[PDB]
Amino acid sequence: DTYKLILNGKTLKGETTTEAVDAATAEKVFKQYAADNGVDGEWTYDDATKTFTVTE
Repeated sequence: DTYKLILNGKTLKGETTTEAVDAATAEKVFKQYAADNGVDGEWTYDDATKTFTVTE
């Protein structure tokens, strides 16, 4: 299924999607995506919308 990441960093902001079999797999692309762009913050997830949010 399609999972989405709401990114709210200091220098980078936006939204990205990915295809994953479950939430766990989607978190571990999205929580590499954060690392990739030097984004370190607090995380939330919404199973109903399959949406991750990372905020710096």
